[PDB]
Amino acid sequence: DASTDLQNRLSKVNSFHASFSQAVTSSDGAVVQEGEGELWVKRPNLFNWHMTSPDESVLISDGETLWFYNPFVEQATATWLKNATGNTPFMLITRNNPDDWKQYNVKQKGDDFELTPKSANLKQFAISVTPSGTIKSFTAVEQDGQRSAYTLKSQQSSVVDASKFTFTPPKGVTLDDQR
Amino acid sequence: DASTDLQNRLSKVNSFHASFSQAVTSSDGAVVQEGEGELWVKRPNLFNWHMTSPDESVLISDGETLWFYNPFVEQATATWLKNATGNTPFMLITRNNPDDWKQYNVKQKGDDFELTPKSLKQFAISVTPSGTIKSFTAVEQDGQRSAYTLKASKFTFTPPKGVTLDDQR
Amino acid sequence: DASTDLQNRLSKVNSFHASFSQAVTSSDGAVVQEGEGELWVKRPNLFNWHMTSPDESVLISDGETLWFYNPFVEQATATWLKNATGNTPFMLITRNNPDDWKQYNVKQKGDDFELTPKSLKQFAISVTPSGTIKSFTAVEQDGQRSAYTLKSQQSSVVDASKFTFTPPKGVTLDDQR
Repeated sequence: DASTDLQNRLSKVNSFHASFSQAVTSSDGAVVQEGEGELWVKRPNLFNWHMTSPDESVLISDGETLWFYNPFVEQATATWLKNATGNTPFMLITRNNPDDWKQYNVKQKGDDFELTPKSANLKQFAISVTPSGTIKSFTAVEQDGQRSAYTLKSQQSSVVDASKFTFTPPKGVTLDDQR
Repeated sequence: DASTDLQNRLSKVNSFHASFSQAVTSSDGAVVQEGEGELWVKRPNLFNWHMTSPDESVLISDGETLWFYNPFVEQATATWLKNATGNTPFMLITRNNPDDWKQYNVKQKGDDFELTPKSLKQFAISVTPSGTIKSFTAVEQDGQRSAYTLKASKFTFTPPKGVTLDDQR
Repeated sequence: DASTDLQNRLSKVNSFHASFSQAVTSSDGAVVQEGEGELWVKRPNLFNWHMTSPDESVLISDGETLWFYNPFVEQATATWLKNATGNTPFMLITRNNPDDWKQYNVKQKGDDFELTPKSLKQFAISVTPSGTIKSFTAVEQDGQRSAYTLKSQQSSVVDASKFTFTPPKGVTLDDQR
């Protein structure tokens, strides 16, 4: 019931945009880092995730290649998307693949879902999503108790020009091409 | 006996306040973060731990409920204190529970105590003979180190409006 | 093959200095921290690693003792270097010890080497044929990545004073020696 319901809710909106706030907190309650950004998702296999502060970070899927880019160390990494897995709440959300969801035991409390893996450094993921499909927040907890929490705002369902899901490494950027 | 000595020292001061500095350093020596805050402890079961810089976070036990709060993402988590464990040096210190201490092999060097789990890598706590806590450190298996140095309505919490509470109770 | 080539390149420059930028990135692409500093190495067994931003941090080997120092919390830690291990890409580089390298399966693609432990997820090191180290990265099992990029590497021999450390006044020393 819980897993099927979560999947049904995520299936309702396949092209959306939203801003986010992030807080990484150790088990003792100390903040490791806080940041902000925005994200765009177009199922299937397309996304643009951009952390804008306090440091910039770029993660984009053009449908074939998954790109990671850090402007500060002037490095990018390229991999084939087909090799990627649902290893972060955001990746699970972009894929919404039944084969991924079956690897977790899912519990539901209203709009709040908790996912605990069936085998083994994660402890559990949490995703809050309304009945109509609005993603409100998501969290990843590690075995050491560290928590990575995201809250989403201004969530709008729209289809943006495909140009958002493309990336070419900027001039002067060293590409670690694992493809 | 090092465990007994540590417990004896901790049991000397059951109600206290201190300000703290914190530094989180990875095994390669890179600083992950540095911060400051203050804390109040009143055994049994009450505390207020507050990081004030550079990012605010609150951890409070009202004696029944353990609350975590992060104003930046406006989230709070409530759990029953009965279910908490001494999984951080601060928690071990607030509880000072023999049942927690017996889960560690404790070595002593003057005021410096090192604790290794029988079943993280290790915790360290420095406390004077009179029970003044000077510092405590937690080390993970990957070598990351979290080091702290130390220098009634307080034990209550009411989630502010617009805060989303994950009530695990 | 690859491990022998990596070692051969590292053996060409035993005394050098470099400036570095660092970026710690979680598996979701979120930057945990960014920083910069400089480092000096003189094999065997001597080094001075200094982070200037976001906050000061100092890691020095005077050839016998390994020192960690954080001025903000006013703490230092001393241990015997003989007990140190090649537990980070930086330490592996300072040691360039065949006995360390053997604990890893090494793959090569031009100047890019990738090391996977036989018994941490992976380490990666880039070094030119002439011995110029360009970058190194560590990846944990949780997918968090610590990436260092090296700039202005100079093969030089600085004064021996760079490889010494005395705890400043008022710093508490955790002497594990």
